[PDB]
Amino acid sequence: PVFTGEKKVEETKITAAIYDEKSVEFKELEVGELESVVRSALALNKKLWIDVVGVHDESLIAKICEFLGIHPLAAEDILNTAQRVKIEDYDDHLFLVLKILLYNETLEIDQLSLVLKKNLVATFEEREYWILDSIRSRLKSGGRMRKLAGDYLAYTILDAVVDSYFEALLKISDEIEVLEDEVVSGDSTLIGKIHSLKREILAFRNAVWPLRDVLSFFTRVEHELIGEEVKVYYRDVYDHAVRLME
Amino acid sequence: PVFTGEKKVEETKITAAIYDEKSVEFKELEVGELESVVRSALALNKKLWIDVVGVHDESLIAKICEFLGIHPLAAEDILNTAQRVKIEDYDDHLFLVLKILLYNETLEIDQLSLVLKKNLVATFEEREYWILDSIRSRLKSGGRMRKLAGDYLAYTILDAVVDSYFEALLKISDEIEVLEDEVVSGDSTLIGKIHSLKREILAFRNAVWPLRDVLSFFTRVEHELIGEEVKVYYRDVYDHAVRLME
Ligand SMILES: [Co+2]
Ligand SMILES: [Co+2]
Repeated sequence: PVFTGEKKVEETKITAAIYDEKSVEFKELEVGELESVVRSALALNKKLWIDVVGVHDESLIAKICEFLGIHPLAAEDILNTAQRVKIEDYDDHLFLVLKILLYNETLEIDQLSLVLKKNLVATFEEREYWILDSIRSRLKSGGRMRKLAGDYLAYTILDAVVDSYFEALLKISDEIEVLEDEVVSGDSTLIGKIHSLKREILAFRNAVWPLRDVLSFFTRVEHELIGEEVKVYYRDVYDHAVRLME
Repeated sequence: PVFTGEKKVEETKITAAIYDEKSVEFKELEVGELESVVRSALALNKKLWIDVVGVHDESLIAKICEFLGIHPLAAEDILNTAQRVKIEDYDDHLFLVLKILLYNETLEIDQLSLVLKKNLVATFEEREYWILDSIRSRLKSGGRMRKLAGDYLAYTILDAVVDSYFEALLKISDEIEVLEDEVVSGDSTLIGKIHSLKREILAFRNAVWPLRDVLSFFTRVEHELIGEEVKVYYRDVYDHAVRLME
């Protein structure tokens, strides 16, 4: 359990929410400590979102994983802030590593680990003041949030995260437009090579971007057309594809 | 059955190969016409690779699909050269649209449809002189090519295609390096904004690139953790993700 890449200037703060159907209840006691979660937090009759807001303490989380049944191999990845975006079947929990794009003057990239077990969602954040603000607010209102399992919650987070990527992409395009300009507008209009290249990159994107998605079908879909022997081979092209854009 | 985007300067030429285990046989009669395939080509005891090398004729292929049991919806996509890279379960055949990157002076993008049914591989190419050259050569040699089903063949093609993407990516990087230079070396070294941006784009790539892959797990993997009711929601983030880079 080793941690690299300091990014908080604060100490860890666990916080958990409990919701029981459309019923107006949303009990969210911040009093999780480590012992204040393994025992007192059980009650296998309620919906729980454990929310960890500090990942510097390699001791705390290593045990927090133990106390939630989060496989070791995931736990070290939760600590490696520079992990690739992935998903893993564990198989009593789904573990995924995401990335958050923070335009704090310079673009900053934070990590957001997410864990889903049977009626249990464990998120792991670098900082706070996130986009999870409304995920609290949606748990505040008597909606489809409370009525539905952890699976729906995990979804809502992914939906919030993915929304913010349209923000970044928008800002990034302005930047290109602004740089492309002062290059071209920079009297050196003898450069229509920018757009020859621009089309080469986007042609590559369209070619290779959906590709990892295509190859992973053979890798994790039961089908009478791919024999359980040729799976080896498919996983390998998939690997080659993964590395293309790494 | 409508076709757009002319790119051949030649007429359609069907060609089929037949291989029966490690046995030194590799019967590949070009005499497929349309009637010379529906009937004579049956023999449900052999391994068949139908190889179509022209996609301009919306009449020919529409019936070629019929004669291979290739769903209509796929067949129109086989004709739409400007389709996105995709895969579909049909479910007696897998249908995928790929893209081939051809550095013929200017980068050129061709389409390569692929269809896999039970012991049957149907490819659909824009031009010839492809990378399929060795796929013939591998069928020529008494290897694991012949011994194994269509699933393995479909794989070998994907492996050849994916290999060629490392070629493009290599050439594209030179182009960037060369343009980045004559921009910077273009006396306007007052531009370290290139690398501020370069890191913003690559940070986006690392964030969003593996993402479509991550979201598609929930979409097409049977799992006791995602209920068969919340699938709707997941498919939707997936859709949002698909559009990000489209
Ligand atoms: Co390999
Ligand atoms: Co939507």
